[PDB]
Amino acid sequence: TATLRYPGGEIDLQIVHATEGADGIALGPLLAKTGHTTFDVGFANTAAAKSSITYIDGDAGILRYRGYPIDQLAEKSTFIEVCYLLIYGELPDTDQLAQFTGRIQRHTMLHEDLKRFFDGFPRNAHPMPVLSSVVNALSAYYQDALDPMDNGQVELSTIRLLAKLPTIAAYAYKKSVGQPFLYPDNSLTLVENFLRLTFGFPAEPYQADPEVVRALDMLFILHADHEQNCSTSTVRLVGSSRANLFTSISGGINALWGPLHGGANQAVLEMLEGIRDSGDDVSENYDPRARIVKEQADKILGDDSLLGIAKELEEAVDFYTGLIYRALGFPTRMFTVLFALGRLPGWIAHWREMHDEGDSKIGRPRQIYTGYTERDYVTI
Amino acid sequence: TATLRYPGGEIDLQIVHATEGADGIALGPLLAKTGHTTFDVGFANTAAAKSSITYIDGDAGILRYRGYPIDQLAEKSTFIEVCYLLIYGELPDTDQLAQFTGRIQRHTMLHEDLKRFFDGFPRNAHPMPVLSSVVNALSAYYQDALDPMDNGQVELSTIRLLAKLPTIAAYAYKKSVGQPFLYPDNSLTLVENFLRLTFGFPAEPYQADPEVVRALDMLFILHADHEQNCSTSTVRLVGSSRANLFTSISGGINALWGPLHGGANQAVLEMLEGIRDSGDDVSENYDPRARIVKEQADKILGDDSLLGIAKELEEAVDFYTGLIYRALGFPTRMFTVLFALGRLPGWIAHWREMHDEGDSKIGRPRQIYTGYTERDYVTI
Ligand SMILES: O=C([O-])CC(=O)C(=O)O
Ligand SMILES: O=C([O-])CC(=O)C(=O)O
Repeated sequence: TATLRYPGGEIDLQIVHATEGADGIALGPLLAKTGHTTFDVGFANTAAAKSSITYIDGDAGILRYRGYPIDQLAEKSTFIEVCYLLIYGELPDTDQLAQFTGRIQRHTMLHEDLKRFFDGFPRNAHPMPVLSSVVNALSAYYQDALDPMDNGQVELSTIRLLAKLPTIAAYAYKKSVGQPFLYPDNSLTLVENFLRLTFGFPAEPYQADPEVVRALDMLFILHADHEQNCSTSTVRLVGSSRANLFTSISGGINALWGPLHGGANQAVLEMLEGIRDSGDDVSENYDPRARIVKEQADKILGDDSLLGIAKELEEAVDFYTGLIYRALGFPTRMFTVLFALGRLPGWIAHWREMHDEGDSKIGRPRQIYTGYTERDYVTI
Repeated sequence: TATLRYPGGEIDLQIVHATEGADGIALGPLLAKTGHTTFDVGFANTAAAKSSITYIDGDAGILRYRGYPIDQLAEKSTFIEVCYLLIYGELPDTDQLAQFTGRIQRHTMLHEDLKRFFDGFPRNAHPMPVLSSVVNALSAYYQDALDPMDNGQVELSTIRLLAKLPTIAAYAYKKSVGQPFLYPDNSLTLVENFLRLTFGFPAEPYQADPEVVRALDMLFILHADHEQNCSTSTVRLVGSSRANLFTSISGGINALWGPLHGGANQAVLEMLEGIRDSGDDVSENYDPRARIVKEQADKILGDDSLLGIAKELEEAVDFYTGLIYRALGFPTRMFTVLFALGRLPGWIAHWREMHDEGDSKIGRPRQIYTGYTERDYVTI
């Protein structure tokens, strides 16, 4: 129990216990019973959900998916195994992984019309716009299984999203440059096949560099879930209205499209580019991922920053992931798209969770009204 | 002041005062200082923003835009005057309205390529999908003024949205049926011109019914803002990341696409349709808008429900708006689109507000972790 005393006064609140981390003080019917609200910029101290998907403690600093630490999955799992784990909450036995992997492998081709629909975008349009556009359009082609309540339908569009979203991001890249779209090769991994779709020409056969593959696969594990989140709390809110799966991911994708969140990688490069386009090099808590990322960065290795890094190791992140992506040949305007591809499983897991609850109710936040109280006067 | 006492105990919280309605108890750095969070399903009792845009008291029951009651604007204003008011926070003098009205009237045509892009959707696709798809695509054609920080750019895409979104919704309708798209007539009102775009053929000239016009214009005033909201808190969250204006509206549009929120009108008709497709008529707080809406409904007047209405006036809303829209010839799958057209000014006003603040910070909600704590075992 807690007790709260407000000018009207005064109230007792249940405490809800967390299997790890901070516990919650359950607001009741806070107004009334009390005619008062909490005010909390950013929702930074408010929790509206229970989930058992990702635990983090930065101070500690821990990141686990379903209890498993990130260093272990990064080093020992795969992006697909991680998709499975996050979504259904356990690691898969050999049959379960293969059948899940099989199910995704057979849904990677888009409807030819949805392929053609890329034709309407302008001559070399930025991929981030194209991808949000195309994801909303999915409901136009896969009307088939859109019922948020029916599962099996959720299952089929969970599959469709995990399979088709890399295909879409690879096509948006091809569109952003002049290049033909390729098709899925059944003989590749999803991640390896994603890399062909992105980088393959019809002028030659494509061989994925294995070091490249493992680097990308790992990096999607590192970015698979991180919640709660701007992006995912957005998937949660839209789903709140019982929006369908696609429409909720799209909202996650739109939230992701902003520099503070999804394009932080892109901001860093932008920092870098300027310098190379101006006179140079002058003056005026550890993440478990960060450390794994520096490691894979130092191997694979930007033209150039490294000075920057060395330079202020002397005198006084998202930074490393940017360099890597660029190192693998990804142009800066694919970074946020790469982010969504990796986060997709988390977006999905949270939405599914949200659905499986005792019953969710729609999101209805408050405000502190700070305006007027007046009468209409005719326009003269 | 308030004081909160928790098992660790115990803390004092500032109170932030509202010019009307409930006041807030400002969470501080709630964890730590305390290692605890609030838990509040739906955010129902939590406020993360101050705004002075819409005040409501349902119990009372009041709805005002910028201090002005809804009955007065509905009966005496226009949808455009209401757009202006909400966004810039005051009613406009004769020059300001005309110049604002002029500015919108000259931006209603889409880029011909963005027009053509409707060609890629399937043969008679539902409008709601098409509209989310096309709104995300705006950033592809109006790269021109996308800087969330630069105003004047915000101004130009505020205009572009208010002008072009009815055009887009009218085209999505035309697409949903077989029909040619028409173009804007400079000699019409936005709302009247919207109705031509929706219902006009090239086989005859279009005359808008004035009773029809006034009915639609009023109805967008009734739906112009209502916040805070699922839909608008979603626009607020996306904007939180500094997403651009279009990407934030798109998120509002996706949140709107769900039965609890934007498609409540559509749910009612769906209730109605079933009956007409099964054996019939059997058994097992006042909104200020509601009342205005019944009034305009009874004049303009569904095949049929009215029995339903009479029938349980005997024995024991969003309902009335559905009948009207259908009465004006709108098919059920335009209802949520009609909803967005009306809400657009509110979406925009809140986003702009959010921007003009001392400085917003990104949305970072919490959770109550309720999961595991385990170690990777190889897949056998
Ligand atoms: O994963 C990242 O790069 C950061 C992130 O999503 C978050 O704070 O949610
Ligand atoms: O306006 C409506 O029809 C209901 C609504 O948006 C809300 O509760 O925010």
